[PDB]
Amino acid sequence: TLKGQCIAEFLGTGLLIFFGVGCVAALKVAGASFGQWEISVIWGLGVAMAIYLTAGVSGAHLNPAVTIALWLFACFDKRKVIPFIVSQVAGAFCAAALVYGLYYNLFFDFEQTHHIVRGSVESVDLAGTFSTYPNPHINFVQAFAVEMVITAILMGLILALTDDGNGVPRGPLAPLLIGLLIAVIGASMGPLTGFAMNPARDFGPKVFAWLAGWGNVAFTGGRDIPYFLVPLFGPIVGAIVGAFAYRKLIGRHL
Amino acid sequence: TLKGQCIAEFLGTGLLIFFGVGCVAALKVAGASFGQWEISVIWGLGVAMAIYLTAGVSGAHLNPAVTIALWLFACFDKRKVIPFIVSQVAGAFCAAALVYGLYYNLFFDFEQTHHIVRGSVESVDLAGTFSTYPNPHINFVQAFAVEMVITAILMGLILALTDDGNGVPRGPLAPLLIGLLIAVIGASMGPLTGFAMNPARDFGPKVFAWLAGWGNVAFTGGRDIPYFLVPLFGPIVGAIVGAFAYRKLIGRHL
Amino acid sequence: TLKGQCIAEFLGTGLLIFFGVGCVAALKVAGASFGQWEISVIWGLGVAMAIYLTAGVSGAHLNPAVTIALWLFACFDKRKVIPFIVSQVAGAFCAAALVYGLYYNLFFDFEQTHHIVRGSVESVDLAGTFSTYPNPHINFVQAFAVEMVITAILMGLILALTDDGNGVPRGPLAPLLIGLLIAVIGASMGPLTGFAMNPARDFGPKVFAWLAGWGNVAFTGGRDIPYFLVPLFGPIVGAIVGAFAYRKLIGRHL
Amino acid sequence: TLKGQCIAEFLGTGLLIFFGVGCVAALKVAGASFGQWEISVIWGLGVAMAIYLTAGVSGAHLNPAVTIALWLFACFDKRKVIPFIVSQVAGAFCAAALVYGLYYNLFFDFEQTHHIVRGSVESVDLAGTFSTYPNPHINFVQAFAVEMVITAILMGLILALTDDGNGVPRGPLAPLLIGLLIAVIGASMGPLTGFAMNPARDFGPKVFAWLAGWGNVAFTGGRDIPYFLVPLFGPIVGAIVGAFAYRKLIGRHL
Ligand SMILES: CCCCCCCCO[C@@H]1O[C@H](CO)[C@@H](O)[C@H](O)[C@H]1O
Ligand SMILES: CCCCCCCCO[C@@H]1O[C@H](CO)[C@@H](O)[C@H](O)[C@H]1O
Ligand SMILES: CCCCCCCCO[C@@H]1O[C@H](CO)[C@@H](O)[C@H](O)[C@H]1O
Ligand SMILES: CCCCCCCCO[C@@H]1O[C@H](CO)[C@@H](O)[C@H](O)[C@H]1O
Ligand SMILES: CCCCCCCCO[C@@H]1O[C@H](CO)[C@@H](O)[C@H](O)[C@H]1O
Ligand SMILES: CCCCCCCCO[C@@H]1O[C@H](CO)[C@@H](O)[C@H](O)[C@H]1O
Ligand SMILES: CCCCCCCCO[C@@H]1O[C@H](CO)[C@@H](O)[C@H](O)[C@H]1O
Ligand SMILES: CCCCCCCCO[C@@H]1O[C@H](CO)[C@@H](O)[C@H](O)[C@H]1O
Repeated sequence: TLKGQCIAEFLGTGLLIFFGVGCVAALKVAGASFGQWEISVIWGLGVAMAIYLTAGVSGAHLNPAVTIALWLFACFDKRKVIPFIVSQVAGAFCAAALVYGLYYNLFFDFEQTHHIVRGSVESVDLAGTFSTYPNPHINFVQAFAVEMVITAILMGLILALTDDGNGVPRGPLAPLLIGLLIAVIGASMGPLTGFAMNPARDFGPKVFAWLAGWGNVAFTGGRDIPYFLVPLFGPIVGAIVGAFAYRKLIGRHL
Repeated sequence: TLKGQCIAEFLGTGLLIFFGVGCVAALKVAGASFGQWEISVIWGLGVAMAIYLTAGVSGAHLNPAVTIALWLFACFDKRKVIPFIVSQVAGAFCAAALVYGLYYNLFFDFEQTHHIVRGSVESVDLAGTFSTYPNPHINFVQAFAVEMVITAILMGLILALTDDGNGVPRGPLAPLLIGLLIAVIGASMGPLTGFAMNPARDFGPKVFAWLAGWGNVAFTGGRDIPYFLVPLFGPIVGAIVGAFAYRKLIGRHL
Repeated sequence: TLKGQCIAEFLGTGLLIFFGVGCVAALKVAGASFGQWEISVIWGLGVAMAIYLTAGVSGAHLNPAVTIALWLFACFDKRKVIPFIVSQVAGAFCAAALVYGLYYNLFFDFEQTHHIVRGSVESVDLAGTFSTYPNPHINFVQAFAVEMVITAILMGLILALTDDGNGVPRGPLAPLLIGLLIAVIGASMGPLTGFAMNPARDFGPKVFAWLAGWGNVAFTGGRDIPYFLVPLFGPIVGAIVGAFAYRKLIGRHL
Repeated sequence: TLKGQCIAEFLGTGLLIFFGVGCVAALKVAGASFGQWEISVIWGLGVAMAIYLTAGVSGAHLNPAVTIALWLFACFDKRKVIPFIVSQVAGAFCAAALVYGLYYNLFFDFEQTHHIVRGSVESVDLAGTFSTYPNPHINFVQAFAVEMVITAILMGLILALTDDGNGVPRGPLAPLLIGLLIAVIGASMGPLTGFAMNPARDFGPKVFAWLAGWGNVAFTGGRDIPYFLVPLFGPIVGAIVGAFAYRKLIGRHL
């Protein structure tokens, strides 16, 4: 039942953002030690749990990019596409609000101590707690390339790990492996654009940060071209490229 | 046989606290490098082993919050509720004493070096070695919200990961996954209240620290409202909310 | 079909180098915190994913040393040996180029800041981002011994973990375990020669670095005897020693 | 065949020490970043691989304490006890020599730089690279208690994780879990005595260090009572206590 699937997607995406934004809030305003890998493995495993929670019901897309790609290449009911995407974005939204709710004090005490004006260009660093931003040394197009490539790999391997005709089936191991995959993508490519590769994972929380006092920079990142467009469309394009790539170069030869 | 189940719960909870309090003693008085994630993964995996050890006998609750919730929502024998809870709290108690026994010297040598008066408000930091305390920037109610929310998630996902009607069954993977789940909750929400979410895990060891020279602050944490009430009731309320939430929003649609 | 297997090997090796060279680029020019173990576990797990992706098609050698050894001891079609090796080296090549493409800016901005002349003896450190080099305290022969021994162990355990007549079969766990194995070899022996143990993993990326401005030092490492010979032949010799060792000391007694 | 089992034990124990002593050599003389947990997880997983390699043949004791305990409580052929123990100690010996062989230069260059006289009381720190020593704040008896307790837990859980009548059988997961168990014991109790809990793991390598220039301190640790007695007998006593404890408190109720 579509209502029960939307609920699952809502919770799954929210669970996913709870752990992800959470560990990043601990790093930013709680002063917890975290390396590029640890942050990546936490996000990865968080997504793994999200999957174990909802796969049996919704099928666990938990990513607009994944939903659009499954529709175009895995015969996913198009009537289910928008309902899913609205659930995904809504859960990420609420989850971000929940993480902020619990860390509320640390955000303010940190900004006061370090004289950070929320909403200013310098507050993008803490805004990073919720959504992704581009590394200082790269521009809009370079950043678009990154999200595109990595999401392609994400989609491609998600299919590979779930393709029962490819090598020994993984069974209950599938979700976990999808987690570690996300982990390594986040550790190898993360420093460039924050390995968003999920429109819902980035837009929802960005909208939240926008309401919470970060204003326009939550969307622009303090740049000329509004950055939110990259985590929005880059993942979608790449998820399609990846899904196509698998069916052509690997599936076709199974 | 109830006596054999209580023994299992006693050992399981103790095993769990052995690893948990242990890695935190190494961090505090042994000077070992540990980040927020490592401390979390150790606790998580420690609980995973505890489960593998006792699941076959007691069913591995190892948490008063989990026992009360299983009683109210999983048809758990109420006659078994109190015997279990007393075993859980007793094992955590003894385990804490055991960890202190082995680290005895490091505690004293550390307090002498850093001129720390055990029992004083400043000794709460080392008391943290055994039980949980609230982050400096939050109060009693904020802290209650945290334990409540997270334990709800703990219970909810524990059911999800063990619900054989939800997606592919995890089989022998269940305990491990429950461990990583605990890991990510500890890494995303830990800095706020020490991710207690287990009345026995906190009260028992607090009682121990109280006897060992930490006195009243072991319970108060050096605050106006006695802090031990949060890890005591917050987890119980949340475990019920979580258990309810799963049966309603997910189980109902399986 | 050999064409589909070469494609799989190309992608597998490239996937493997994407994650590996990637996390090392983040460490070198992105300033991400990574310890010897984290770098090792990322490489390890990256190789694990590579396997899950191609095992069903090519058989997932993803290593010239492994291919030559399977030919000589596992009855691998010799007609398939060279096609495989050219695919492996080509994927590692392209993958390295891809990682450089995405990190392009960080490389230049880093070299400008730290006044590093690409191609100079001092730039070998960043060249390390792609291929392996010998620790300052050891020479050509010592370095050859290291790659030789470790690859022997790599091959030996790869066979052990996939030998269904050895203990309980691992099933879908095999790849993952091969990953952790690679992880521990990288953490225990890594600081000596960068745990290359894969001719394709080192030569391809070295050739890339050579074209990208590192010139001759990409091959020499800034030493008297051209270093590329060690990751080239050392792994091959060892993979044979390891494969032999297993069949003799372990397989023979199963 | 007993000869093939001794060979397996020899290699298994050696594999185990290769990874363990190796990561500790990287930490000491290679300057690699490693926290208490990482060192522990590497040892743990190293032992996990050792098991996967030999379980099918020898049964993978790889520990004199485990062999004596299996004999007394798991009906292990006593004729096989000494042959096993001599193999275990011999492999650990050779493995240590192998790790020193590969890290040879780093040991000398480090000692010269930091003006460390091998064999002196101050060189025990580097000797620690091979075997275990007691934390500065504890004595012989305190140290004996630690090894005793922890090995008991090691044995107890090894039985629990392999006891097919206890909860769902772990199957191919058993070795890995035994690894993480070792990991958490090393992270929670490691700083006290180096979590030896394996006579062969400590005596063999100590004998090696003794020959390599560390002399008498390799055995004494620079203390009044020769320290090697603790990792020698403490583990054996505890392994028996643990094995007994499981059969009584858990097995009896299955
Ligand atoms: C779940 C519904 C959440 C709705 C958005 C709540 C955002 C609360 O966030 C608040 O936003 C204010 C407006 O910028 C700021 O002034 C406050 O500092 C900030 O705490
Ligand atoms: C499902 C997601 C659909 C996103 C549609 C585009 C939303 C763009 O959002 C807009 O961005 C502007 C530029 O910074 C801001 O000025 C506006 O306040 C904001 O509403
Ligand atoms: C398993 C039974 C354990 C009973 C509690 C033992 C506590 C030992 O702890 C001791 O407590 C004393 C009283 O405050 C302090 O003076 C000592 O410093 C402390 O070591
Ligand atoms: C199963 C757990 C039941 C706990 C019941 C409440 C125990 C409260 O404990 C009490 O807290 C007081 C306040 O700091 C102290 O003054 C007392 O010494 C202490 O006994
Ligand atoms: C996939 C095909 C890739 C072909 C090699 C591209 C290498 C681009 O690398 C470029 O090499 C130049 C020559 O040294 C240097 O001057 C530039 O700094 C460097 O960016
Ligand atoms: C499949 C891999 C085959 C490798 C064959 C040897 C390639 C050696 O490569 C050569 O190394 C020389 C020494 O630095 C350089 O001067 C040359 O430019 C380079 O082409
Ligand atoms: C596998 C057989 C190994 C036998 C032991 C080899 C030990 C080599 O070790 C050597 O020992 C010498 C004697 O103390 C020292 O002088 C050297 O510094 C040391 O390198
Ligand atoms: C299977 C292991 C049996 C160990 C038997 C005891 C070996 C003790 O070893 C001895 O220790 C002495 C004290 O430091 C040294 O003086 C001797 O050189 C050394 O041989």
